[PDB]
Amino acid sequence: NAKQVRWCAISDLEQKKCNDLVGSCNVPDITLVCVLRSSTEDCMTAIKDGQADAMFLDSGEVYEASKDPYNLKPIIAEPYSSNRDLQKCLKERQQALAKKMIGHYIPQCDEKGNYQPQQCHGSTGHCWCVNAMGEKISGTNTPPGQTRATCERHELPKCLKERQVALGKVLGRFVPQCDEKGNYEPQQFHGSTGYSWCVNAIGEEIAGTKTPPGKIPATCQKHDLVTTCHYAVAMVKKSSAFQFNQLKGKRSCHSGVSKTDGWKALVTVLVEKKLLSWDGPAKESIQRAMSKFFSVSCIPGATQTNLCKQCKGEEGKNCKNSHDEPYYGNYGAFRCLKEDMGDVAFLRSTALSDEHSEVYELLCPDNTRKPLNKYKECNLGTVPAGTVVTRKISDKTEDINNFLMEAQKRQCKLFSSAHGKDLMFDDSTLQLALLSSEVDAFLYLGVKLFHAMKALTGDAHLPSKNKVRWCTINKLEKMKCDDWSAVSGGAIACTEASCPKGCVKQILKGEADAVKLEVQYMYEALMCGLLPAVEEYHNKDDFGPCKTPGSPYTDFGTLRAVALVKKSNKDINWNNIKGSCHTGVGDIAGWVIPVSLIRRQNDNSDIDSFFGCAPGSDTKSNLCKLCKCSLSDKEAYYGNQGAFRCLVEKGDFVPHTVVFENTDGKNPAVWAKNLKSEDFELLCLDGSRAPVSNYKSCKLSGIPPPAIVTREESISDVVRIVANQQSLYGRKGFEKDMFQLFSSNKGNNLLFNDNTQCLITFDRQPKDIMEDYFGKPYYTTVYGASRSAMSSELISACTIKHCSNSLEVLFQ
Ligand SMILES: NC(=O)OC[C@@H]1N=C(N)N2CCC(O)(O)[C@@]23N=C(N)N[C@@H]13
Repeated sequence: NAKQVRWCAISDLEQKKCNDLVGSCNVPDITLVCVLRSSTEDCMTAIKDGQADAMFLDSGEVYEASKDPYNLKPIIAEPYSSNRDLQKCLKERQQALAKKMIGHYIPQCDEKGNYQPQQCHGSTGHCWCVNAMGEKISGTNTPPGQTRATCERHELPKCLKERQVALGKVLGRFVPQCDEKGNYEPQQFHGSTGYSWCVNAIGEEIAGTKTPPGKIPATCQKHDLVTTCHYAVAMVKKSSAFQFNQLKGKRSCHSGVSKTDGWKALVTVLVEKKLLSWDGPAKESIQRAMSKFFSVSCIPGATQTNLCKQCKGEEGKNCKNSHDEPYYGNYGAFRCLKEDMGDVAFLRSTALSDEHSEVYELLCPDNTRKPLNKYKECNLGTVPAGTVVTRKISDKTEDINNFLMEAQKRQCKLFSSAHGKDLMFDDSTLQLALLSSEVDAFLYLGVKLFHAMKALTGDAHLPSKNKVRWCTINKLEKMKCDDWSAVSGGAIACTEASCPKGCVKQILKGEADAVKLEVQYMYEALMCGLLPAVEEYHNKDDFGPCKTPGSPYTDFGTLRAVALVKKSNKDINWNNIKGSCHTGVGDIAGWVIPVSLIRRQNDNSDIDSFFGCAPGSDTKSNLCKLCKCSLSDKEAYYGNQGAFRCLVEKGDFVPHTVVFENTDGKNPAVWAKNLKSEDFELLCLDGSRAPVSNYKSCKLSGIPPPAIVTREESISDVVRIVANQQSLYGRKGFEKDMFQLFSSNKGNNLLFNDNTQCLITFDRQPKDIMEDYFGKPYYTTVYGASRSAMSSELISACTIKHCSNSLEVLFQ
């Protein structure tokens, strides 16, 4: 029935606005309640205690909020416009139609879902022109009763036109590789010359990343072009004459001690410019070093008296993280500078307006001054948007989201008030969208910014070059790793995660050093800059590579994905497979490799309508009938052998080893006992029906081996410690009676697969690391040889956001 959402207010003005929303905003079955506290930190505590449910935090406060004594988590935030947004016109049309208002602009889309080149605001009669991303072409807005601008289609991305400008007069210049939708691949390979280099979002080469053919190519990050960026700036009056390197001793006003635009961006610049004498957060609090840097200041929330001297709040509210302090916030910091209580104001660029351009200007970190409109060139760094937070337990996230989504639909005045600016939310907020429940402080801030916040609060870990922290995914692995650590002589330590993805995050966060990953997780890990140090070797026939490291191997023990049929017992070939059964929807050989080939050779729909048992593929489906159909042992057609039972029972895609298993009498069953290796064989493309013994040639694809990944700067140490530990323990080790790497009484396949022969150091080749790990057939088949084949919250956190006024640049 009726639920309630308790919003926390840090000030009297915020409670006045919040109570206005309680009266004027009617959301059915949700009741808004306003809880009052005296500061930002007291509101975070109230949410932690269950006294309130939601509040809005600056991005600079997200990291500290995620820890004791707050333990808060971002749930709702304003989305930015990226150059990777799909079906944007359709989504934007739905949102506008969802608004409970009449006469608002509703974007117009064609049949394909693209923007119509001309967009009109029906209620006002104004029309304008737009590119493929919906951005208004400058100057094309016309009122009713006036000749309209004629609108061209701007649908050709920047790269795709460069392909056919270089494809041309039989020249020899280079052609770029770009993923679908025309975006530049971050890694570029020159066809004529073995050179490799890397580009940003708009395809221009970054810098020192070009490499000759014989050398290892650079490790290069995915870039995204994002619009509307806000910046941290230092604002000063034109009357003053000092520059940035003369800030010491001056009077300053800051939006807040915990805010990026008021403190954290400034401290980063002061340290990099060597203007701030600071030993470090372990030796000295950053506030103490800053207290000696400035003479007197107003920095709301500060615990040094001189940093609170210039504040204007009445006693009990002076220097508080609250609008009760008149100088709090971006506009509060501007007010102090206006009233000559400080010589410089540190605030967000959103508080800049052309009205201030007469008296005010910007203080640039290169010791120059520039006008306000040059803030994109005169700033202390980008500031990501704030976010709504709640408890990590996330008990009331659903109720909080339903309220804000409904309040936005009903045009409630969330982002403005007569009482003041930036109350409850940033006034610049256009909309708030729900975040994935996977998102936390690390994923929201991103890998680079997270470490900057971690280092700034003195939680930065420095890994020991002589110890490897190994991440586990369950209690049994933790027990075996503890057994390993106790016999490692300080070389091995153990961390705990719930899944391999969590282990990858811990390595990126600096909380762990190494983990073994199956093939499914390698795409994200390699995308985030991790690298394989050692890999599981499974060739039980050859021991040369294990006994002596560096000696070559003939077969790494890889599985090969193949399609097994009987020899003309059935007359099937690859080209008439329409009208087979698979191990499982998630398995690589059973599903990933075949389905990737199918969709690649004729762009269509595999989900159904291509075949005439594939567990985990819904029910009442084309294949789920042949099996019920659960991705579980309880289905008798699940797994490697389960897919073998399907080939014999109404047979029409498995690893190569499965046929040799059960055959020749190996599996005691009523069905698969009296069949032999001459009865079955495999489908190759265009070749077909090799005697199942010609795999490695009659294969759909090879499957790369499991890899142990780590950071690039930890590669040499991890392999060194693993190699030393492998000589002691594991198969044929000096102290193998003390402990075993590839077997355990705690369980099976802990940390590594128990059938692993040994770990072999990864031989890196002068090739793309995605190709270098996966191999060209697997990389091309499964992921299209592209860095954009899959997207996720983890990959987004590992993606560099590159600011641009508009996406327009990608179209001309
Ligand atoms: N075939 C094979 O099994 O490869 C063994 C080992 N492991 C890989 N995942 N690779 C990726 C591709 C590759 O070149 O085959 C190899 N690449 C390097 N640096 N060592 C090889």
